[PDB]
Amino acid sequence: VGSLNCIVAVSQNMGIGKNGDLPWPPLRNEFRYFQRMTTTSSVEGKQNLVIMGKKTWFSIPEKNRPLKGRINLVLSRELKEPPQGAHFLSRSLDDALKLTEQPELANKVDMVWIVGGSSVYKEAMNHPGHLKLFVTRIMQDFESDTFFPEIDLEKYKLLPEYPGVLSDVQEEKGIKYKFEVYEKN
Ligand SMILES: NC(=O)C1=CN([C@@H]2O[C@H](COP(=O)(O)OP(=O)(O)OC[C@H]3O[C@@H](n4cnc5c(N)ncnc54)[C@H](OP(=O)(O)O)[C@@H]3O)[C@@H](O)[C@H]2O)C=CC1
Ligand SMILES: COc1ccc(OC)c(/C=C\c2cnc3nc(N)nc(N)c3c2C)c1
Repeated sequence: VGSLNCIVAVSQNMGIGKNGDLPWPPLRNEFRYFQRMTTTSSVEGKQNLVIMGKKTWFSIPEKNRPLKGRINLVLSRELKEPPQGAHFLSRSLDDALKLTEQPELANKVDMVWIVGGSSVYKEAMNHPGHLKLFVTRIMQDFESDTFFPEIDLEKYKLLPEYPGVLSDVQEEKGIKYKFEVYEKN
């Protein structure tokens, strides 16, 4: 089982969600970046694991659930089985990571990707050790009701670039955005 990574898209005001949806209109090519990063493994035969909260699961269009080519794990303390289509359910990120170490998953999983929401990102950021944050900066303010936490730049470094990640500004539906990668160890 490989690395632990978070991936998020965030507005200028640090917003990630509004009323259980995205604060911005759908940006298809930003979704494509997410897809590529979370699905791609260098180890043949393995899949990456995506971990998400329950609201994030239901924010994904049903036609895209489960996220194809990835093992999908939902965090909930109220559900007693995974929501229809999901592969696994855990009560906490620590328990999800424990599960990754158990025989049913330990040989299947390569990378672990935390894909939201707020509370899951916060729990991941408390994990000691190596962590990367793949942050899409949506370069406008959007009304939001759920937010990404602050990135401590005494702990994390903004990488000048990262292999396979475009540096140039992107634009879709008149909204500019860019890809960043932060690393702590
Ligand atoms: N811009 C982006 O990159 C992203 C945006 N989104 C947007 O953000 C919003 C969804 O995010 P948010 O509202 O933060 O929700 P979450 O996806 O984190 O869902 C919250 C629910 O999942 C469970 N939960 C979440 N975190 C944990 C945890 N650490 N341990 C155990 N259970 C946990 C609980 O369910 P229960 O009550 O059952 O216990 C909790 O009520 C939507 O608006 C979505 O569209 C989501 C992902 C990334
Ligand atoms: C409505 O259409 C879609 C299509 C795909 C979706 O999830 C992939 C979603 C929901 C949330 C979402 C959107 N963008 C993201 N971008 C980055 N970078 N990181 C994330 N964690 C994202 C997540 C988890 C909604």
